[PDB]
Amino acid sequence: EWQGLMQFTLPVRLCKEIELFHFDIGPFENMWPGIFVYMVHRSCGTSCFELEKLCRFIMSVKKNYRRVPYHNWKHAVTVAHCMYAILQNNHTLFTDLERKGLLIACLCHDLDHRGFSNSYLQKFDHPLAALYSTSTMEQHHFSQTVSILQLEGHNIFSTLSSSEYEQVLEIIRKAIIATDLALYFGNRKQLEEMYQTGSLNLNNQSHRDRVIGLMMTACDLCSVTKLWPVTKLTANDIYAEFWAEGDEMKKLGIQPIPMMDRDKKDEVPQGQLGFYNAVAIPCYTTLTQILPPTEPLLKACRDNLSQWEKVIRGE
Amino acid sequence: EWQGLMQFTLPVRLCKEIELFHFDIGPFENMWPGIFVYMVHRSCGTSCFELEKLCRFIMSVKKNYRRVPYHNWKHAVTVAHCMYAILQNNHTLFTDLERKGLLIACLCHDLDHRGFSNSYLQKFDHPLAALYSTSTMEQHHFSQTVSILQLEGHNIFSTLSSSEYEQVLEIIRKAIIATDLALYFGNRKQLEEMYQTGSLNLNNQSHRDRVIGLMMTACDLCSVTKLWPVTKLTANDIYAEFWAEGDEMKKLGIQPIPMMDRDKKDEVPQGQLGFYNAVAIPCYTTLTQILPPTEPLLKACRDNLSQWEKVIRGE
Ligand SMILES: COc1cn(-c2ccc(-n3cccn3)cc2F)nc(-c2ccnn2-c2ccccc2)c1=O
Ligand SMILES: COc1cn(-c2ccc(-n3cccn3)cc2F)nc(-c2ccnn2-c2ccccc2)c1=O
Ligand SMILES: [Mg+2]
Ligand SMILES: [Mg+2]
Ligand SMILES: [Zn+2]
Ligand SMILES: [Zn+2]
Repeated sequence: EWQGLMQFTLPVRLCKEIELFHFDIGPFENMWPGIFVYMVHRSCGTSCFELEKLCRFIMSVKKNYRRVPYHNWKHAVTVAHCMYAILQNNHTLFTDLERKGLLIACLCHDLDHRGFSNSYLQKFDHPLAALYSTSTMEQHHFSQTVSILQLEGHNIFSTLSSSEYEQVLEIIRKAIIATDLALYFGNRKQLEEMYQTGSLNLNNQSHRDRVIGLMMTACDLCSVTKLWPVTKLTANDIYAEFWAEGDEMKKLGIQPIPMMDRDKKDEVPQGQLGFYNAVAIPCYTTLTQILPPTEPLLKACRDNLSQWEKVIRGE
Repeated sequence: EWQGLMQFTLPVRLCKEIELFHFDIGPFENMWPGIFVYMVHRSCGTSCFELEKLCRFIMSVKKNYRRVPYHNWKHAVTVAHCMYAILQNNHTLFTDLERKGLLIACLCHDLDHRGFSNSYLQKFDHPLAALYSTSTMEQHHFSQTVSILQLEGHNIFSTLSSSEYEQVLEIIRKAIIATDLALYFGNRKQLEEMYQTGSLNLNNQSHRDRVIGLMMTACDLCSVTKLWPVTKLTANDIYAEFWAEGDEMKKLGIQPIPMMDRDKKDEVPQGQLGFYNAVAIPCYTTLTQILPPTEPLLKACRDNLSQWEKVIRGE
């Protein structure tokens, strides 16, 4: 398969549309691997990786996403595309290494997800929770990334100096860890403070790591920034996973939280309203303040919030 | 009328156009019966049906389509033409009996449609729903097909062996039942799994039946695969039917669903995008995987999807 990927060319119509935040990859499944190649080439340059290695890496990444309702290969590519659009719109704020690192980190950020939350694994003493006591799945996702990199002919970072190889793995590690939404709340609070006091400094590495973290959250959640019908269908996939986790809990005699309880579908519109107000809107608001060209993400999120409000009022 | 049909010759300027998936029969109403004869002849051969019986059959089928906005004679011929194009592009795969059966099934697949959904007939205890509890209209369509065959001078299959006759009727029965969209979702999910696990085997009659079922769906929905002006205009006919059904419900003091509600007219473009993502795209995607020459249908579906997005966005 990776050999066919090498001759792929993005159709011209898509070349225009792919640059836009609202682009939905959904209708183009056969093209997703080629879309990632395209994005890496446009953002990082056509000789950034050896094509054969990049194509082998991409195909192995795809193979290592499971056929679960939401945390699947489609999700990986959707998140990578949102990152592409953020980077393209803020290109010179980030180094070559950061752009490479972040695109790869986005593609890999949910590798081998089994459709269960960190809370579930920790509460029910899964072996991954023994290995990774905090940010359990996210450490596993980074573990999986390194594991794929070290496969025969898969090492896309082979030409880097050791120093730069270390830097990029560290960029990738931090970015993947930051997708643990438990970490987002504190991150966003610190950044909002820094922005209000006028103290945010991108040349300050700790400030920089925080901005990158927020970008990762923004990308991870971007299904809430698509057109309404797309956002609604994605919500169905997200809840399919939540409910399947809740069902496992009920078998072990434990009441799930409302969002994981399929007997509480009525509260979904209000659940979505609550998530947009407490998580999504704040995320894209802070992002827009730090990186103004990302405003369309906030606008789109606001549009979908409005749609959920309509659902609540009776439509 | 059936006599004048026997003399019909398709205009040469249409001999290449008619082979294209995106061919629109729209401008050629007086030719529709002759177009069906032409397609039968090229696909099944001028030998397989006695011309007079075929011509009488076609004319009785036409008269048994009602004057409804969408499920009318034009839709019958449109669906038959898409099947013709699938069969012509995959000519090794299907037996003589299958090609015969499938063209006939498509022409007859909505016979005597009244413009009401199965859900409606079942909800309001229509006699047809008392008779056929599931796939209500589709069982009716098949029954109408058998009734027409059993008219004097109408049995186009009279020269088949007793065995061939019951086989072809079963092919038609299964093909018409498959056009109940309620059944498509499970059919396509099964096929996707079979393809993905490499267990799909066209020696297996149950597998053949599933593939034929998907082809039927693909042809039934093929208005979403025409050039944009044709697709857009057909969408009006479809909603005219949905809305008349919703209106019939209001008259009875009963609240129709969003799709049936003419007060949700402004939401049509969003509803189309939803339908394309949830139904049409997966349909033509799976079909293209199983039957690569059907690829132009998926390509045309994607093009119309982007047109609906542009409508939503106000482009
Ligand atoms: C109530 O509705 C929702 C709830 N959560 C949600 C998810 C996770 C956590 N969590 C707490 C601690 C760690 N993780 C909390 C949450 F609230 N996420 C989404 C959502 C919208 C788009 N991606 N995304 C998503 C993000 C991650 C996983 C699944 C879905 C959502 O729509
Ligand atoms: C919202 O837009 C649409 C919705 N449906 C639609 C239709 C049916 C069902 N159903 C019946 C039973 C279970 N489910 C669900 C549906 F969603 N069909 C079309 C469509 C596009 C092209 N043919 N075709 C069509 C197909 C069949 C009937 C009418 C129209 C459409 O455009
Ligand atoms: Mg994750
Ligand atoms: Mg029908
Ligand atoms: Zn994710
Ligand atoms: Zn039909």
